[PDB]
Amino acid sequence: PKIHYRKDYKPSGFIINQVTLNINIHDQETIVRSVLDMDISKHNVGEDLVFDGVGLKINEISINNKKLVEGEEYTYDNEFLTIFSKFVPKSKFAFSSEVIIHPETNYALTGLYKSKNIIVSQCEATGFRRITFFIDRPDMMAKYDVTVTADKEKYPVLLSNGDKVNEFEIPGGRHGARFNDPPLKPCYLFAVVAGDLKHLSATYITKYTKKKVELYVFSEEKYVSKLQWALECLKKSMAFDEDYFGLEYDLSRLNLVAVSDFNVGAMENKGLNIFNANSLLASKKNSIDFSYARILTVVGHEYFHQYTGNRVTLRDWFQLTLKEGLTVHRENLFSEEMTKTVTTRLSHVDLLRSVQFLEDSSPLSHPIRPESYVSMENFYTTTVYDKGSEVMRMYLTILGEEYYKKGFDIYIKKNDGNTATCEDFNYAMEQAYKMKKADNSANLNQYLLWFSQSGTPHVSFKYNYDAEKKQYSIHVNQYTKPDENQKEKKPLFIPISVGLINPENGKEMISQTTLELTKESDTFVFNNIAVKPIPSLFRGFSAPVYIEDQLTDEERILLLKYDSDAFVRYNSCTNIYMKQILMNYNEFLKAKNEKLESFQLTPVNAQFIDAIKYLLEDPHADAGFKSYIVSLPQDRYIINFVSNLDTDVLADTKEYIYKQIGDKLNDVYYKMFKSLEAKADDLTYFNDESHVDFDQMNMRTLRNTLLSLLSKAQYPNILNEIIEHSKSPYPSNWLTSLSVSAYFDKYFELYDKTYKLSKDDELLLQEWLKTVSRSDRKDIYEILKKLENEVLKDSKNPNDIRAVYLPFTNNLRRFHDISGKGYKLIAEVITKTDKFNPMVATQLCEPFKLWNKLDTKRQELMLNEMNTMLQEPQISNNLKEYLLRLTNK
Ligand SMILES: O=C(N[C@@H](C(=O)NO)c1ccc(-c2cc(F)c(F)c(F)c2)cc1)C1CCCC1
Ligand SMILES: [Mg+2]
Ligand SMILES: [Mg+2]
Ligand SMILES: [Mg+2]
Ligand SMILES: [Mg+2]
Ligand SMILES: [Zn+2]
Repeated sequence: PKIHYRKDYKPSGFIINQVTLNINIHDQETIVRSVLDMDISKHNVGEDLVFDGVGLKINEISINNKKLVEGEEYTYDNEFLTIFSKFVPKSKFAFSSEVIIHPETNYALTGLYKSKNIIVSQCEATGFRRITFFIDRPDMMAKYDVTVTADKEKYPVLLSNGDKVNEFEIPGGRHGARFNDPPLKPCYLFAVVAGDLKHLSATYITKYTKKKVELYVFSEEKYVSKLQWALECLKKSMAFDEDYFGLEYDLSRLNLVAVSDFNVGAMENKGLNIFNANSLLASKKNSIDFSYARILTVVGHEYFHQYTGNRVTLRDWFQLTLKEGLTVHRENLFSEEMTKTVTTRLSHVDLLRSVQFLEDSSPLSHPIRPESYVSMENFYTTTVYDKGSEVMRMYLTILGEEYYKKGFDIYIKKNDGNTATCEDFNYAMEQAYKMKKADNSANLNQYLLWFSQSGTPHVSFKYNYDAEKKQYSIHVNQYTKPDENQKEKKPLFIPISVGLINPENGKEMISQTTLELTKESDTFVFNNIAVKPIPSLFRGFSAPVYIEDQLTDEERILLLKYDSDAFVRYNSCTNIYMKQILMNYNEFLKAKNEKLESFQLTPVNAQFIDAIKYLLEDPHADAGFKSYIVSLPQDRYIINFVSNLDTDVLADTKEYIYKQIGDKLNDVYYKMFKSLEAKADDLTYFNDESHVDFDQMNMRTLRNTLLSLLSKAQYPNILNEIIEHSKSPYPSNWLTSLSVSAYFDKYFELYDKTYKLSKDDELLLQEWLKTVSRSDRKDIYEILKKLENEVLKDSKNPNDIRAVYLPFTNNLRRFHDISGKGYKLIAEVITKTDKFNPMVATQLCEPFKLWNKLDTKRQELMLNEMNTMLQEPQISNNLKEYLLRLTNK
């Protein structure tokens, strides 16, 4: 297995200036002819010319129109085409080839493949080499002239990057289109699409240059009525980049295309963004509410790459976070502005501190800029994306909006049209830092440790108040646990956004303040503090760290009720829950270990329950925030705090805590469920796809959260509410009715009803599958077998496979059945999927990421399944590398 090392970067001995492609799609094969106009670089030392080319069937290869012969002048081993240096010219030359590829049977969905009746490419990271020979790395920038030909009846719409400069008829019912894209680009941004596509379109006029941009959104004909929201999101994305960043789109046209089979969410190919249908298509009758934020996020994300990734690209793949972390940060700013709901930021933090913190304490832990890789298909991680986004966001917190915008414009202006590295971005931020500090000696050298140091820092506090001196001090310490990447961890530049709350009136005691912690510890002192405050720490979640606030539950309750910052309120609630969970977990664990016949559990704090009631009953409080406070922290968040976690004991712990709170608040929950109905389920705009109300969707989230709590509690006659909910026009409601009916004898009646409502829309059916998969059913294993035999079958669609299996893996009690049968089931699915899609097989390994954090019996059971998968003779490179790292081999 070849390991690539970040420190080994060296420019190529060759240059590719022009790519001229002819892609001829036929029924049983696709023929690709390519001429590369090439040159010798200043770094050349007379080496062999080696092209990447994976799984290509050679018809011919030539240099300057002289056909080369295998064995004598070149070798090809299905991965590398080597032309021996004695046959490589010393000045500008043309390399040409004709190869045969087979998109129909390309079920790995990389390179050129068929998704239903659409031919589509996916070239990031190293997929272009599956289409034709290339030096397949992002610093090999070239011009592209691309012709596609195909049967006209089957493939009337032909698309590639750049301007469509010719369309022509071909004998035999064929036709072609030629696309010329003069600006230099890396090959991972090449794309082609051919299909019987239908569209919606609009014209957007840029803010400053007043350029007309044509916007097109495409899908198969069946789903063309689901394209409206995506088009609105694209217009919103363009306006946001103009308004916040002053950045306009540079091209005459932007196409977005939905396909049914896609490994991830979407891809930013220049002028031709390609999407998983689940991240582009929605309608109010056929989609759950989550689709609306998802489409907004993903359309925005791909659009923002036009600058951060496309116009400014990567020198090499180790710089991935420079485009992905920065584009996620841009998407987060956009979505926060578009939704105007505090839950947008909270949802990103909730994901980071569960999924990403788990990764960062697992054997897979890596910094946002890794030092090495084997599989690029395994590099696209929540660490690179989501911790990367938080590292990119910390620059905005440190600089403030005005100087952040100044620094970002420096980055764009200096690097536009070129490759870049993480250091280029830090340099631009540093220039703004010097301006803000009015000190040309200020620097951000320490900040670079956020790119190289793995693991989550822990930040802890101690406080002191002198009533006579009116002087308050916050003593802060940071620590990162040593791991496989650094034996000694260095202190980071940690910005701590803080407020000081007066506990008597709830008011702010100081102005906006961001503490800059740059040492292992520091003491921050505040004078003229008239009363002992309660500190509001890491406002907005100002650094990606474990926060140890050292506050009492009384202090946390005061913040939960009265603080101004949504995150600190949410975090104070989280911390109250965590203290309770850890205490009850240990009480249950001791009773299990000691086989006690009787024992005591510490009750939930009654003032905390009163505080939840107070917030729930406040009509001016936010419905989305309310849904968070009645929900315990995610299992994957909890697990970072418990060694040898017994999942059954955790399930009993959560059940006790939910029952304690419900025993006091269920009548409140029911009253709110009923009173929220009118606004939550308002149908005024049901047939307007342009009208999306994020507050209303949060009201539905709150109702559906309360309904779940009341259903689990067997609240009297709640089944009546469940049945009525199943008649709602909103899929979020009627699918909720299925999941909450799991606790009643009506489950299979609702299973059949909602199946019939879902079966005729491909994406809705996938949402139905997820709802079944995560249903809290004692017979879930039998239900999964039924889904396999009746619905999923041998589908190779990643959306189908992920929908059936991933939600079930979050069933704490059932997936972690002590027999190991859930681990065995998912391992069988992984091995089956690995035969045709290694990238998706590795995604399906997700539940194993926490294996070494569980109790010793479950550790053994998971390790046995991972070792079984590793022993499969036909294991893919992707899956083998991933499991070897995960099991510490
Ligand atoms: O969709 C997303 N991410 C995209 C993305 O960054 N889009 O900008 C993304 C991820 C992995 C690949 C990728 C890599 C490979 F190595 C492959 F082989 C391959 F097939 C595909 C391609 C695109 C989520 C949702 C929005 C942002 C996070
Ligand atoms: Mg092949
Ligand atoms: Mg405008
Ligand atoms: Mg299908
Ligand atoms: Mg290891
Ligand atoms: Zn991206």
